[PDB]
Amino acid sequence: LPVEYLQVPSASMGRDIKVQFQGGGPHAVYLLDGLRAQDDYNGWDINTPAFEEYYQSGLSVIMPVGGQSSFYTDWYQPSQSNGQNYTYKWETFLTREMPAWLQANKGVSPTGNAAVGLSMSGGSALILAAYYPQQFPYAASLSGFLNPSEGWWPTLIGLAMNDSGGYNANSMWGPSSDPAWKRNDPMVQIPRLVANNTRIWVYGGNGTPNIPAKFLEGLTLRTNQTFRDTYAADGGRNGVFNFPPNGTHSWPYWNEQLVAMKADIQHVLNG
Repeated sequence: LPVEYLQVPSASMGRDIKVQFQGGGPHAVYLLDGLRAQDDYNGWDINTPAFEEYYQSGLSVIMPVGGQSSFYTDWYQPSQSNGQNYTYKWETFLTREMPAWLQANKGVSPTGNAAVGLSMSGGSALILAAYYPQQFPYAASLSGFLNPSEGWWPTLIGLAMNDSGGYNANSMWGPSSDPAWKRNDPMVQIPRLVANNTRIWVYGGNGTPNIPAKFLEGLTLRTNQTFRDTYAADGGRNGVFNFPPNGTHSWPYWNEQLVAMKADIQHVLNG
């Protein structure tokens, strides 16, 4: 398999970002990582056969490497405690710096692509489509945080980020009253997704991959149901909602969904 590892300079983050890449078409699937993203390889390549599954699909595959607990967003400041000596600017990287580099050097189109995320980056994918519809007419969220600004979620996200590399949610989007929380909330941005006619693919699993597991499961179930209902209520007509009883929040089932959506992405992006 013709998989490459690239070093893509980020002016905004003052460092080179590693990117795993497989070509095969002008349009690409951006495969975003989970909460515990490592600096050597993207979680999709560590845990799944994603590259082989999309080989000769007519689509390129882009796996950015790094950004533990980053939510693939532009942060207010360096994270307080874990000694981060720069500010995460991953929205700037994914929407400006990386597509410019791939276009200039490889001919990958900056427009007409898919953003696919899981866990932490499920919401990221929807937000990227909400604000950059020309770049991402297609977005998939697999076990994402669909309402991060509401209820228990700012606290739970803060706890998760701290457990994953000691990152500080306050440095990212401020206190939960800060406008950045609603700005980056897929539920709140459903009207953008509808206006843009974004093709969205939303998966939620069940079960358990402190606070009792059943309580957390109840929160996840309710928020997922609210997102689906609100999308329909707001005029949404271009979504796929997959909530199978036996689905889990795990790489094997996230891969099952990535395979299931391949025909969907091919038809939407390549006709």
